[PDB]
Amino acid sequence: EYLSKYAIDMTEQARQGKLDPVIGREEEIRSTIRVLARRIKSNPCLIGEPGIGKTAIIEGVAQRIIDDDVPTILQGAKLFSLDLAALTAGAKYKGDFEERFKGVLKEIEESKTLIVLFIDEIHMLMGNGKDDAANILKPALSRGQLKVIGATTNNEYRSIVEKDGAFERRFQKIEVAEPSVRQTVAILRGLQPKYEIHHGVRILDSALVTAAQLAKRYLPYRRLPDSALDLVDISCAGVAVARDSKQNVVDSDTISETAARLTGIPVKKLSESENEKLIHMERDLSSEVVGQMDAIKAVSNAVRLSRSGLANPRQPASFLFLGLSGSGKTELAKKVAGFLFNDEDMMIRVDCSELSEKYAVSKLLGTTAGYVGYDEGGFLTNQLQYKPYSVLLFDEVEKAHPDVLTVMLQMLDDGRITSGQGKTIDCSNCIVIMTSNLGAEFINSQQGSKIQESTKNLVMGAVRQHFRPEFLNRISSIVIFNKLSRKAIHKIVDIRLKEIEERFEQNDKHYKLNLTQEAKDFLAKYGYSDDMGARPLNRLIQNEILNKLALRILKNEIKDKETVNVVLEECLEVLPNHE
Amino acid sequence: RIIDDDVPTILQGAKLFSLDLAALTAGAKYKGDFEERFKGVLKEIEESKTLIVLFIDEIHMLMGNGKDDAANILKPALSRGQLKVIGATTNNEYRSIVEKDGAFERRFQKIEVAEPSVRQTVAILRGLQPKYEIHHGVRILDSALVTAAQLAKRYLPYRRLPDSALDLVDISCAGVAVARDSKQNVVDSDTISETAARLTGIPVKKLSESENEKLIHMERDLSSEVVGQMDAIKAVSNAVRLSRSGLANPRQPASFLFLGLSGSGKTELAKKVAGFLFNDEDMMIRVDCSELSEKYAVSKLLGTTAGYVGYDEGGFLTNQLQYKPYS
Ligand SMILES: Nc1ncnc2c1ncn2[C@@H]1O[C@H](COP(=O)(O)OP(=O)(O)OP(O)(O)=S)[C@@H](O)[C@H]1O
Ligand SMILES: Nc1ncnc2c1ncn2[C@@H]1O[C@H](COP(=O)(O)OP(=O)(O)OP(O)(O)=S)[C@@H](O)[C@H]1O
Ligand SMILES: Nc1ncnc2c1ncn2[C@@H]1O[C@H](COP(=O)(O)OP(=O)(O)OP(O)(O)=S)[C@@H](O)[C@H]1O
Repeated sequence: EYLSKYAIDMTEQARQGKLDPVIGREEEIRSTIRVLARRIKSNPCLIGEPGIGKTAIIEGVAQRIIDDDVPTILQGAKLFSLDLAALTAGAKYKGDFEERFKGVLKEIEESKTLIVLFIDEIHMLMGNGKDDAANILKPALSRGQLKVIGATTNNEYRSIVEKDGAFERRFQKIEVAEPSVRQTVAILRGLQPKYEIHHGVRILDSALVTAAQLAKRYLPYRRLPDSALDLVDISCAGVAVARDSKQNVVDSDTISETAARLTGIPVKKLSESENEKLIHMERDLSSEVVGQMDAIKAVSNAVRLSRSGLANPRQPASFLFLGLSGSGKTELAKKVAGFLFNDEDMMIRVDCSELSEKYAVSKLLGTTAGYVGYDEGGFLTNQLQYKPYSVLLFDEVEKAHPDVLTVMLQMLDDGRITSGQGKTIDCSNCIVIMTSNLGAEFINSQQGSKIQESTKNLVMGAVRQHFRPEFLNRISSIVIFNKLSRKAIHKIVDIRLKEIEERFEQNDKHYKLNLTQEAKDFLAKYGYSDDMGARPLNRLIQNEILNKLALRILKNEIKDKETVNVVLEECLEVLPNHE
Repeated sequence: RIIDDDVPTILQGAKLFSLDLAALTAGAKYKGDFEERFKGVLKEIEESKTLIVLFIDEIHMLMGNGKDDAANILKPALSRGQLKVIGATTNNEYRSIVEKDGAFERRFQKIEVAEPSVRQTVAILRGLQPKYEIHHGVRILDSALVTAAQLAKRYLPYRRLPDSALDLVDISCAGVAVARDSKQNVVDSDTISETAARLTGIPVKKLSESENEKLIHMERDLSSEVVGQMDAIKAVSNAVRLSRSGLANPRQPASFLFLGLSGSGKTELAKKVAGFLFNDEDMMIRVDCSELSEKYAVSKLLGTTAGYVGYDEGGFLTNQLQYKPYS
């Protein structure tokens, strides 16, 4: 009985129970059975992607077999899971494993009721150059009963039959696929007592639902049975630790924290501190963003939609930041990331001046099949696979070549971002920002520092001249970055010096910062041009103030309360010591 | 446990015998003598004088070399009559037993036997401590036993603890007696740490008397020959310094990546390091990374599995590291 030395008697296990319940797979089972009930080519296959119930089906049919819920032909049949050592026990001496394979088929073929094999991984037999290379040992007898149910993913399947050509003329593919979200829940429910027993915890029914929905909207690279079950099992393990520490899987908190840990995506965590969350961010940003509350609100609005689920699952929120050059809109994208992730450097960004029709799409998403370089994902999906929710930033997107600009439509809506190798990324809870200086021409009208009605349409005009309407009409919001003028820049300067103090290495020296009109004007006069915007306010602060005082610090001429003043372009700040 | 009566009386009344080998090889000429040799054993085993349990320490040496009905058939054939047999086999051998016979899997109860932890190992060593002290006429420090088990776990990965720890104890005890009785006790450090190093290599466990003539001179001499790159020399010397006494992480090789202008000594330093470490530059294991393809790149270093043209695995790494632990 060679079979008993290599295979697992699934029937015996089923006879003894020790199997999971099988949920919703009745039709895959019916099809499997129907093929097995055939006169000749009774060789069905369970085919799809990993983690979709392919072996569940077998436990299922094993149970149907035990209970005679099968056709006459199968009523008394038995089933064995083989593979494994059948191909490797014969580690030495030519023809040894071949003899086993044959002996097994002989054992199966003769007399002993109807025996059905289950091949878990038919691709492992493959037919490695045929010429007696394992899989090739079968075909001679595929008509001679020796019924067998196979299993393989579509990639594996396609590889086998393309290279072989006979198996696809001998076997009956049965599509096996992930369940709907509700069906997934039913599955999770069926396995619920298994996990509850092994971990000693309860699972809320709503946790099963959350895991099913979450998996569908969280893990694009894992099929629902495994994906949702892992969310359940991983969560159960976490709960078991809590149980042991001194419980159940909490739909909201166990699963959300587990998910937050596993991947991130702020939306899946959603903090309960509503009094401040999604409120305070505008104030935090206001300090960074002086005057331009309009941009803050535009962003904050999208952030608020993603939280609590108002945002559309397939529409990553996205903005186009138009405006006065030097407006500070890039830092805004980082400061938003600051709030969103408690990480200003979470983002992925692309320098769009590097883009050309000759290569840009591949620089962004990676090259395709047969071409040099497999840096799949290029600048972008290469990184999305690690941080699906990171903020995306397109520096000077206005300079991006129009073809790659068009590819970026995927970020804006119908979020099926793909990779050059024919793979799918899928973005949802991912805020995307693109930048342009087109609004500068209208902001520079100076008709109030705030861009006004009508003039903002002139901006849209400039935008239509550079961006296709196909892009523009799909942006969550197009935001215009206004003139800061003297009032904002006086505040920006006071603020920049403050914010620098807080981050100026250590608070050992401290500042007075009494700029007085002299230094406020220096920074606001020889700095903030409308076309340089705030860029020079920071540069003068660093080039003249932080630098000269730093040099005095290095000489140990400064001990306490540093001040700022000017010579009176010769002003150049030029600050005294503070020893 | 039987003579001490820690065994159910059902079994306690039994006698235990170590069999095989001569049991078969005593005969030769005369076909069937082999069966005649197993046959009266397999009768006397139950003939009034209690039940005798046979011990086949190496079950895997039964079954038959090409089967040949080499009296192995007597076992299954008679196995219904108790005739209890206890045996043993290596994990690897068990696989062979099962595949070769089948019936043995059905007749025997497989039992996994665990490797002890260092803590458990030391307890074992303590039990045997007096045997070695008596056998050699030397004493053993308790910390020495701890050291042997702990040290072995870290520096004898090819040998399981029940043996590795004892090898260090027995070898060390002999080292003490041997030196003594040439033309005392086993010291955790001065005897075992040093003994293991003499056996396995690992200079850091020699607990050398001088980090001047091992580290200091290293920086000087590497600097004497390699001019400039002082930064690198110190980086290596310091990384090496951390391995002293085993302070460095038990799972991480000293490791460097040398970047820089060609002609700056990126490999010359490495040779000089070997020049210091083994007192010989040629003891460095050069890995020809210049020739790599993902389809050969690993295999030439680590070799391949059975069934592939040529086994002689390990071209550059396995074949050297198995013999040179601190290369
Ligand atoms: N009704 C079910 N019965 C048993 N297992 C289930 C069931 N539903 C989901 N599963 C999970 O799926 C696993 C086995 O089912 P599959 O999705 O076929 O996994 P698989 O991909 O067949 O396994 P391989 O060997 O990688 S194909 C189990 O270990 C469970 O975690
Ligand atoms: N309205 C604003 N929004 C954001 N940051 C601002 C604003 N006004 C001033 N800043 C400050 O200006 C600096 C950020 O400037 P950057 O974003 O590098 O310049 P930029 O205008 O983004 O350059 P671009 O976007 O390529 S034209 C920070 O120090 C901000 O605190
Ligand atoms: N700092 C140095 N002091 C003394 N001799 C040196 C020094 N650097 C290099 N040399 C000599 O020049 C060669 C340096 O050899 P290598 O270290 O291989 O050069 P390299 O940079 O390794 O070459 P590659 O291609 O990067 S391996 C040796 O043959 C030494 O004789």
